Amino acid sequence: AKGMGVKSTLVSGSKVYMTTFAEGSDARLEKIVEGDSIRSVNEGEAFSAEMADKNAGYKIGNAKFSHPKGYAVVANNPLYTGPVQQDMLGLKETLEKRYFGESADGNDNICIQVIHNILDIEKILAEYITNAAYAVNNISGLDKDIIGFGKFSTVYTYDEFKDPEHHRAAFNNNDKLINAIKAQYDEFDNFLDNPRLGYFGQAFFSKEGRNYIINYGNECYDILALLSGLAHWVVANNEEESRISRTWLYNLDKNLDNEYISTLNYLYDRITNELTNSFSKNSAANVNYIAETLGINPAEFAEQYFRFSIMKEQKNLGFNITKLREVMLDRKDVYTMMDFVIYRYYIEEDAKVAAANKSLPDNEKSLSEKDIFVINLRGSFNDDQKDALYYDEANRIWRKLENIMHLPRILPAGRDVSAFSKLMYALTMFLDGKEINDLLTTLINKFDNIQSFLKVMPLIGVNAKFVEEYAFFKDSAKIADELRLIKSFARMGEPIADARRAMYIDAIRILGTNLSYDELKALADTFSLDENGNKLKKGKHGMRNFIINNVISNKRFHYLIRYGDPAHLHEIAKNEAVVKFVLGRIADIQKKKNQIDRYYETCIGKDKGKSVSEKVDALTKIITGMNYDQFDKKRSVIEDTGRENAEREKFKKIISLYLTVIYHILKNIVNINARYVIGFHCVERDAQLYKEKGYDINLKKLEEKGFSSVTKLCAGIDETAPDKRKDVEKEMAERAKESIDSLESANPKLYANYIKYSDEKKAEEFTRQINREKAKTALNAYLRNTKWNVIIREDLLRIDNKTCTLFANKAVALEVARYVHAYINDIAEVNSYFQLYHYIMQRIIMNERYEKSSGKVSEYFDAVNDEKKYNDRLLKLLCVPFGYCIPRFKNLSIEALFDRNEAAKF
RNA sequence: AACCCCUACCAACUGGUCGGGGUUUGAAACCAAAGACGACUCGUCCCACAG
Ligand SMILES: [Mg+2]
Repeated sequence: AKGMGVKSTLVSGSKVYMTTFAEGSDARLEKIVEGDSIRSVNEGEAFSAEMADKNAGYKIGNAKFSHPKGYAVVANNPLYTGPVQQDMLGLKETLEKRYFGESADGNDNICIQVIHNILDIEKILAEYITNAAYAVNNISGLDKDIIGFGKFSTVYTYDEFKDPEHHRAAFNNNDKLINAIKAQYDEFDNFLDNPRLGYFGQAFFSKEGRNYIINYGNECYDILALLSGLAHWVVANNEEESRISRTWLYNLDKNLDNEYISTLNYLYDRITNELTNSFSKNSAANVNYIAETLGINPAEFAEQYFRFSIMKEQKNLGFNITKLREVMLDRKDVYTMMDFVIYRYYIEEDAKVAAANKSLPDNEKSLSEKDIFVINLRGSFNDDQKDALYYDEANRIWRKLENIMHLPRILPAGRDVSAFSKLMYALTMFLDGKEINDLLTTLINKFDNIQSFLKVMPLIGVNAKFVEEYAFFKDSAKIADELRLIKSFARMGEPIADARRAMYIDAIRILGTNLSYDELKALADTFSLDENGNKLKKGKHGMRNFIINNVISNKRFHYLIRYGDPAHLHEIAKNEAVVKFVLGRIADIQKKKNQIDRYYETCIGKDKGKSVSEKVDALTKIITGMNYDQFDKKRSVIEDTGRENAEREKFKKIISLYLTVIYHILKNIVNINARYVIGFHCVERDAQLYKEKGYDINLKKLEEKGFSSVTKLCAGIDETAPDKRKDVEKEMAERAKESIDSLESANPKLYANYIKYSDEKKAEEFTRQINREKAKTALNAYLRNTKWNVIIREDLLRIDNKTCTLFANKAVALEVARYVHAYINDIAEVNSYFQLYHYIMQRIIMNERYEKSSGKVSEYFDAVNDEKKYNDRLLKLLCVPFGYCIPRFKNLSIEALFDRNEAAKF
């Protein structure tokens, strides 16, 4: 009933406190239910709350914009089942004891929602931190993992790390530890001398004058130690605590050092000073037109900037926030001016008719017309009609008629910004634009939900408070505001302008080349050195500028270089099967000139009559035939007076399409691998939770025994022992006989007709009763269902713990994204990125565990070898560690339920 | 869309039917914010320019 305005809570003490739409400085608690009560805390009759059917439902109704639109009746009642609504994992008590400690004696269900939001934060952070760690390990080029567990962390400063001999007291006088620190310092010294640091120029380089100069080693060591500490914190589930605890990200203010704090403050101050200089200088690009279109004085309309474009916030006299705005779909009609003029229209209803004159009467304006439009748009029922409200709103804002043609310190410094937000910004310094947007949006939404729940808790009678270890979440509103601010400018410049010979060789490699390394070095030197060894004069750098503007300065190429190898990606792009699938997938978006037609016109020519399939085939032929020798022989493209301009633009478009295809492939692979990364993170988290719960599970041997330990624990009684098999069978047979004898007391009395005792429904239901008795011993609401319990017990008897451990270890290291180049050309047919990723993973596991495996797993390996496609049974056997959660097990093992965006195809 | 919980009718109940609910299940409640998703034209990669 979200469309009618129902965001009600369920359990709070012994009453049902039905909440409503928050974030409006009003309507925090609408209805309160105790027994058969219908009393309302607030006034106004937002929605009806009469008890439907008087047994297990509350009939909700509304007056306008929230009609059921047909035969429908809304009903819900939490207290009908008796006790509080237990979580399906059966760990809400442990979660409340961990995060809240002495909660409201378990008689609440908003604390568990806050804890689930925290867990979602942890999942998304672990995913993106693993991605950033893999990117740093790939760009570093070293075989040794410099970010994973075992390397340096935020415990030692740069002075102690550089000179471990004079700081022997800090390392507990351990000679092995001192030797390890010396080895790590040697690796760090080799890391600074790596010319590939320009890829992470936002974190390891500083902009000053005209070139980029590497900052001091202090900041670089601080950033690397912060990344390593994040990597240690996201893996703090197998080990309880050795040096970095689980609350490290929350106690950073007490765990980090002044050096790391100063590094984060320096980064934040640098980016904020750049933003301030930009807002002071480049304002004339828009204020010159705004002064004529909805503008009186240059100091008046400029106040909206630095808060609208650089902050994406409102912070007006009302209570609406970034999540309570209207996208407006760019008015569905240049773009920069029209977006600001329309934003300036409905913003006056929050300052001109605000509480300065509206607080005296009930409402001066039409009850906050912005919030009223939000409520009218809140009718999520039949969302295919929400776009009609934008059309009606566009016909209402026509009174503007202004779209004819179309200084002080605003942002905080590094001191009044949380270390959490500064570390999130430093982490986004290692991610792409899409990844940054997704991560920051998820974090903003989760923190906003957390702060809303924390504001609702005291009014519904919940006095739960966070422990000292998790008291960081008390500032969730400030955290969300800082994250919104950071997201507003976290995508301003990925690469640097100081590209080197290494980057030139990488650009030549990704464009296709078979020359030796010495020949590549010579060709890269020819970009800046003449035929006599001197640097080229000004104006003779045409080829180098072209390569820069086409390859190195491309965000897609940056994403490709962070997660992949240029030669490997070039070998990937030579396969016509996958390229035709990617190009064919772009042609399917035309249902929403065409993109394929534009690509064919800009890359191949203005030929007509060619069908879509022929255009895709031609684009595949010109993309698979990509080679740098095409641009080398035509190096005369440096002339840009107008003759070779057509060929230059054609080459630009071809390179753009090539990089776009490879970027799509790699991004899909990474997004699919991140799902199983999050899955194994959840497996480890729930393992630790069930260990803290009081059950029998070995967190030390969950690696050797396979990650299916949680699945075996939640399945119930373990029957994986030959001596215990007969005992368990006899006990379950006795239980089934007792249940059959005791069933004859109710509507299942009809069992007296389905009995023949030879092989009929009698013995059939006897076996099914044995199965459900085995199922009732489960420890969670998922595996308590007899169907899923039987499926899990069948999957457990044929499990391969070594194969599961290998799959878990390879899912975190992105070995699929590493070895895709070696197994992409061994596929019979590519149907989707899901099947591609899983075939590559199974091929890697086979290459590692073919001669060592046996039993049914060898049959699945042989089937994969013969059929040249992924095996669904082998996949669902690898998802057994996910067996404790049935939705996750079904989403990560079934292709039709994996992707939510591709659900329309299935 | 998978899963879970519901009043009415059947149904070992590991089946279903009209409908509702789930931020307390899965990337995963409303509005927004991302993503699938590549573009179009006007402050982001236009070269009047930049090693
Ligand atoms: Mg959730």
